[PDB]
Amino acid sequence: ALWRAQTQRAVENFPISGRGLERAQIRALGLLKGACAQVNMDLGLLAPEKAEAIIAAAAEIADGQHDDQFPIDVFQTGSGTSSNMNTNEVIASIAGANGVAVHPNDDVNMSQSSNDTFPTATHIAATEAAVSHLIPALEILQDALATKALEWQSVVKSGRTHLMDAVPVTLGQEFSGYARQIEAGIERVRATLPRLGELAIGGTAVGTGLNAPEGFGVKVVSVLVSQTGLPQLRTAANSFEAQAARDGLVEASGALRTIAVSLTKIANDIRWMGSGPLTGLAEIQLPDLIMPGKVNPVLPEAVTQVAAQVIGNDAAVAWGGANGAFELNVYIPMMARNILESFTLLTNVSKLFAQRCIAGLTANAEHLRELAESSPSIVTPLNSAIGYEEAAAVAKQALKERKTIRQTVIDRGLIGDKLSLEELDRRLDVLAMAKVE
Amino acid sequence: RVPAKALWRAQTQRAVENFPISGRGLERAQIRALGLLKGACAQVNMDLGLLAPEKAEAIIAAAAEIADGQHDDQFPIDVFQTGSGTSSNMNTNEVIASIAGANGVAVHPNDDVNMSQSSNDTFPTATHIAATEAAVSHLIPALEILQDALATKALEWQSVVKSGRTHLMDAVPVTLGQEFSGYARQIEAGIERVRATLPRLGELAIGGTAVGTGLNAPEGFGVKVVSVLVSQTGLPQLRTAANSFEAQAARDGLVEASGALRTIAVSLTKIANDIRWMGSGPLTGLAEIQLPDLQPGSSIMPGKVNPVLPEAVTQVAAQVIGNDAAVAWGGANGAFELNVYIPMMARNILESFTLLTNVSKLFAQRCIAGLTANAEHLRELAESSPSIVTPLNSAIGYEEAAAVAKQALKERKTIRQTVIDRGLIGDKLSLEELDRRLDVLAMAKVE
Amino acid sequence: VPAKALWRAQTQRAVENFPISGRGLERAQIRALGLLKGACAQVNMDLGLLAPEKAEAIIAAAAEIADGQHDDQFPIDVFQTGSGTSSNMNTNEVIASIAGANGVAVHPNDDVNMSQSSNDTFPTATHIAATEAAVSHLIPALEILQDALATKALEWQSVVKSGRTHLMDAVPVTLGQEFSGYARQIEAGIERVRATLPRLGELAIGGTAVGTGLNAPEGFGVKVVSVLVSQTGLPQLRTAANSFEAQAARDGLVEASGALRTIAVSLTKIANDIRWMGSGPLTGLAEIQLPDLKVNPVLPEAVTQVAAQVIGNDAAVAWGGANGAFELNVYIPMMARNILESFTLLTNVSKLFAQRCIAGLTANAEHLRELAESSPSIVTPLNSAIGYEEAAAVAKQALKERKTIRQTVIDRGLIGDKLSLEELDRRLDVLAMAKVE
Amino acid sequence: RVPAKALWRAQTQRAVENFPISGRGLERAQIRALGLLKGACAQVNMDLGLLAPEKAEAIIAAAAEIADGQHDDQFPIDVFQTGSGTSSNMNTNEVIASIAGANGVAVHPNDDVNMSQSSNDTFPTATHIAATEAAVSHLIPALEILQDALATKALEWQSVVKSGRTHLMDAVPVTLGQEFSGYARQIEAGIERVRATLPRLGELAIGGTAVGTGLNAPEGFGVKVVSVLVSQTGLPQLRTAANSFEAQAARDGLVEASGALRTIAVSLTKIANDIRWMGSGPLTGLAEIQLPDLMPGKVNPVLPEAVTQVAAQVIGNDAAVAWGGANGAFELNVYIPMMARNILESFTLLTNVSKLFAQRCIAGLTANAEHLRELAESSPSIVTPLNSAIGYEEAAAVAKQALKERKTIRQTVIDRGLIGDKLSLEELDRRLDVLAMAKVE
Repeated sequence: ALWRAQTQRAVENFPISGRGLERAQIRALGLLKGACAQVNMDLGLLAPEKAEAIIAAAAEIADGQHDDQFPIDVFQTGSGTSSNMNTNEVIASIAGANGVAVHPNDDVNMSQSSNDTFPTATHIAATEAAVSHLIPALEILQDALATKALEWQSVVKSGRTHLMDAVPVTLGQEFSGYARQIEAGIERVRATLPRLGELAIGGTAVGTGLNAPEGFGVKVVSVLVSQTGLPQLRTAANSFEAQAARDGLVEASGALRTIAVSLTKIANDIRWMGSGPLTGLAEIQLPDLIMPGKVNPVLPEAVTQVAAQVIGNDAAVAWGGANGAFELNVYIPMMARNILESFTLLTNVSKLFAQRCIAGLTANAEHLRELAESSPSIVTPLNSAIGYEEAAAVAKQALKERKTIRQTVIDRGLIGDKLSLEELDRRLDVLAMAKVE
Repeated sequence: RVPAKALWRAQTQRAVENFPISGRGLERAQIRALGLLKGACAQVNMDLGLLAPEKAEAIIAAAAEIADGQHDDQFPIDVFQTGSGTSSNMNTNEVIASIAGANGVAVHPNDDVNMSQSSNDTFPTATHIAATEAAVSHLIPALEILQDALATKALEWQSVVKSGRTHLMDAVPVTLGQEFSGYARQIEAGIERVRATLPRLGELAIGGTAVGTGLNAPEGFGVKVVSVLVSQTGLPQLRTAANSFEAQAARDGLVEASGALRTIAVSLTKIANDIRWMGSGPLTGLAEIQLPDLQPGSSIMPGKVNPVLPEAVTQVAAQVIGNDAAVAWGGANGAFELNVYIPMMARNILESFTLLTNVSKLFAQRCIAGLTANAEHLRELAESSPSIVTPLNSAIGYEEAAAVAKQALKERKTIRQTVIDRGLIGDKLSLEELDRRLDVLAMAKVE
Repeated sequence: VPAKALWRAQTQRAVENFPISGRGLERAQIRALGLLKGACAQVNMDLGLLAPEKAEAIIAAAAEIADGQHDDQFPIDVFQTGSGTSSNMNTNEVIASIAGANGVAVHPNDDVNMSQSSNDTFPTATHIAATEAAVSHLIPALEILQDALATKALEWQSVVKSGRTHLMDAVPVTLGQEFSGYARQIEAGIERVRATLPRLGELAIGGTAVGTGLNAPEGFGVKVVSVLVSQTGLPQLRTAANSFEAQAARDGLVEASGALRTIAVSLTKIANDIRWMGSGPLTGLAEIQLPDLKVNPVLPEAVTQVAAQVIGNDAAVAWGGANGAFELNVYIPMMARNILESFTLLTNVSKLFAQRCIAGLTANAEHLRELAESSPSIVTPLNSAIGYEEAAAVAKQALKERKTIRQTVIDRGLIGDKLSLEELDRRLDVLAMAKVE
Repeated sequence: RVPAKALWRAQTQRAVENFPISGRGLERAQIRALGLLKGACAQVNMDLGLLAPEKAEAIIAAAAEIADGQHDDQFPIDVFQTGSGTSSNMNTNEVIASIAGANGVAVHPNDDVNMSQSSNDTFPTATHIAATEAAVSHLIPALEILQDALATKALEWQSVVKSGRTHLMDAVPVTLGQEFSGYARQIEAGIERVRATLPRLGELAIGGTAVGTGLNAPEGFGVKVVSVLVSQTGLPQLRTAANSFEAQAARDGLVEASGALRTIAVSLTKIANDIRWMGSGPLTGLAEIQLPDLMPGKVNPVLPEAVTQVAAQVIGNDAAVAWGGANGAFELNVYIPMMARNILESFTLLTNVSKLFAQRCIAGLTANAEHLRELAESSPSIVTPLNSAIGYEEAAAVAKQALKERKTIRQTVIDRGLIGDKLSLEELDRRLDVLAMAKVE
């Protein structure tokens, strides 16, 4: 039981959601307090006994030893002051228990304000989320899809446009498109990093840096980069923008929202291809997670639900981001919750979708080819041999009798001087029609 | 392999391994609703001679423990699970079977605990029970607390005249009471909006079984179960669905109810924003009212209170708006006989109910109730506005009235003092007539 | 100022100040402004505040506007001052010009705007227009759609097919049952719109600048509303419950937009099912045929795109709604644009969808029944005669040979002492399994 | 039955009758992109020897009239049409065929004007052309104008000290210049955000034909058409798609670009809200700055209201784009006309309002500098540097007395008799130097 009077009052003030800061947020706050103590010691402003104790307490917090010591609601003062002081109070208690007296404000918060610390910890968490969690999970997903694209490179089937019969494509081509959407997702997350990684630390109460030592922010960021291995962390381009607004969070959520849109398409196609068997498309078999197989598309359902959550969370992030006033945007804890949750859900579901659905998909190449070979969409190359009228009669009879176009052309007595069997086979070569590269 | 204290079994444990996505499971209220439903189903199956009394009574007793919140640690499955909520349905069946078994009665999770049921009709039923209970027993009473606090303050401030603001610019007089009666109306209308959703929010799918047809459930199963649920919850809002296909193919009642919560979020944002603006400064702001200090510390400095409750309220509203977008997205995307976005939709709507309930009460009791106004002063300020010179026109002419306005601003004085200063009291008008014409409380036209 | 222009100086300035979208008010918004100005002139006359000669010229000019004779006289951008003052003045100026050309001098502010402020006039016209749109346009179009769906539900009451849950094969239903579900969604949409009318019909008129009624006669609003009800035949129009709430907020528009948003969600499901039912034919479900306008499902596409627009419009309305300050919400023209567009799009596409898609659908009943009679989903009723192990084997062989369950039971030599042909047909009666009520 | 002056034909008239939904057709920029595309296709088909030069040149000339805005009245089909935009594609082919015929050359709308193209790779190409042009040639230049206006104020007001505000409550000093530098950065970052979407916004589907495979287009048709488009538009951002299937099965590039516009809306909401608050009152508000005007003065903040309403529209439009984007199926996303409407409108609104806001509001702002500095010098926030001279007790007593009497800290220190051997006037003025507290870099 390590927090003190201030945190206790915040517990009483905000019984709203019953949920507090997440592991990554507590980690970031610990990392930040350690870096600030280090710099304050480097500069000779904080006595080494005090600093080394703070640095040790902060390392415990960062390592996840005191997650039970952060009871404050997400829905707290919009600067995150409550959680800032929560971290200061906890560090002080730990230091004192190791027989070193430090003041939560004067020592643990030395050279800092809430207004620059809580957004810094938020951006450390979000940058770490993008770089060390989500991008690698997206690469796992891109690789699974790309591997399918290769495996199925020659697996010809019918295209569908407007949900209607269309000319041939391969499953490999379609899956290459999904792989590109996830590759583009990775490009989209990376494109946000130059601004997501900007940190407010050193701007103090209003962005001017008053009561912080010269270059405090530069030095803290330097320590943070070396401790996290994230070179994307950087001092803000403009100290006022970095505290008056959280636009980088709005930007990064936009990339996550685009990824949610891509995943909705990929997952929807996958459950449709797996549908039926009798009542559906029965094109592929999904891994099952006395009687015939009927696998529910549970992972596609989890993906599409996660995407809806990201859409909603993204709307909440933008709403908070728009509503800053003057020197401070006071929607930080709510914005932090939503973007970090979006990173988490997308990271975790992308890996599961790749590994326990995509990877083990199967298809019947022989059957899918025989079906593409049955489509009215492929009769066009016959027009110059048999005329538009016979071609339409062929298409009708093929559908009615449930035969291939080839077989119907044979059945209707069209093989002869104007159309040989080998010419028929050439003009109706559905794999060639897919134009595989 | 299952933990030793665990009352769940193999199907639940598989779902734990399949969906490690958010790390969050069903809320207390959803678990309670699953318990209530399973008890009521066992009661009806027993009533109808379909389930032997020894089995049914053990299931009913076990389901009551769940409903009473004794087993909230027995529901480990992620929110982001199969979209019908089958995993959570099975979780409930397994936990009930374990409880029954530990009491010496063997029951089958599917054949007995799920008798006459599907997951497709059970999970959306439990969802609508929880949402209806949230609206009726939690949110409406919290909104009533907030409405009453706003209305009490409006009466207290009935004669506290100040300048209106339109476009953020100086306007004619209003009272703080009048503005607060407007806030109270927004909350009163919020309650009306939630009540208007109840006829459809309260519809339950139970009895529709796998596809809405009621196949493999006894005739009138749904009607009988709903009757038991109404008796046990005291919620007469719970009813059988008007159409059994609509009630499974869609979750449109959740979308509708979320829309009401979204409107309330919009109202709360306006109310909270005004109150923190009125509290702003003191020196750089409007300094119209003082908010209760929720963070006092030892100090010999002038007071400066942060508007932490309006910040909590406005952040809650943002969350409700996001949650509402999430609900609508899941709601649109059903296919054929089943909408498979249920656990995600349930999570978002029930959270919006919880956040609004909790923050409305806090806002009412720890912010609204103790607001104070700077009143003799708000009045001096309204008495200084160029907005109030119009009623002088018919005594002194609009050109002199305009000069009065300009001089008042320049010398930072009341309109009244400026009229006196310019020597107009005499033949043009008496002091009593001036005071009648410039009575700013009267200009507010309090009803 | 253009020669044929009936607007004057203030309007031409607004034209120059807001070249933003290049779109002005819609016909319905212009009409409502005309109705309002007519009603105000009538009341001011009744009260002896406005000379009859002036009032009658204003009344006649306002009626021309209400009748759509001057839809070209309102050039101001939607994106104008957020009270809609510019459009208010635009109306006053146009009326003055019409009166003038009929030989009667009236002052746009002192006469046409007598007893009024822009702050109570523009939202009043907005709510008149939205109430009119709901009652006289949308609900009648939804009724046409509900009737078309219900008609199909009846026509197809015995058209048995397999259900689909998770997109996977399920026990029998009828096309008629599914359409009854669609009809209920639309019936419920009508209830939803009706439920918003008590607050959508609330009008701010009489509240003047800040909601107090300063500079309007006692009971001005009630008297104006009385005239409006009498002219429009809309009993839903009413004075606001609270005059401050009615000007400080536009919550009734947020509420009404929420009902439109729910209808958009319902229409998305209905249109999606219909285009899937009509898909293929070869590569899809081939359940029904859509009227031609292999037909692409162009009306389901128009419906789903309209619903997307309504979702977006609704987000804009809520954003405006939350952001009022003190005595006035200044997002009215934008909010009005979006809600009124959503009414119009839903009205027009609902009628088209009903009359040019739903009404002419045809069902492929034999293909539907054949599939249902071939489903492993229907073997359960055989258990009590042949055992679940044999029932499983029937299901497997039926799938392998593409035969009905019935024929498979015969083919496996099960008819005789185990069960008779009559008993087999009773147990496998798929229409009976749908349990039509 | 078709109107007399109409250059469209039967397929377009059927579309007019089929989709009477919104009553609104394509915008000028969309019609222009369709003409540009058709001209480029005819050029390439002629280059490849597939289209006779007389036909191709007639098509090229017609398409140029369309690209030049000469026939924006010939496109009557509703936005809410078939979701591939096939109807508008056919509308373009028919209008071109009519123009060619009026100029004495017979061409077939399908066989000639649509040669090598399909009903599914044309409309998304024209959409991405229009969106790329809008981003590069219209929006970014307008944001640069706004950035410059804000940056100019940041410099002009670099010494205009005032009190900071956090949580809406009094805070330590800043300058108006510093606050405006924050706004300028938001707009500069908004330009960075738009630029960041260009590698994917500029990808074009042309050449993929019906399903993305390029069936029935000549080898390299896409590459060749893109080269002509680049030369004609001067937009090197136009490029062939990385993956031809992704470019038709999805419109993810539009969702991405809409996200950047949404962020700009979020930034503009903050800047406009601050500006109208600064201009508020005069008596009831903050009265920090005076806005240009578009009895005593009381200017309504009309441009901040226009900006915040535009921002709301962009937010709604952005939701519509994402909803359409998510809902493709298999080889084609069929929400193209609706997505195009919304993203292109968001570009147009932000372009026009940004320029107006910059030139007709920001440029002419004036600051109440005396009142601002005097207020900063009156703040309890600035007494901390007195602690070491007069002690905590008197520093606090000074803050209280200053507020009560509506005086500066400086005058209150004098009034309390605190000037002596522990504190000179020169030292008092150093310690209470509010501009120095703003630490202007």
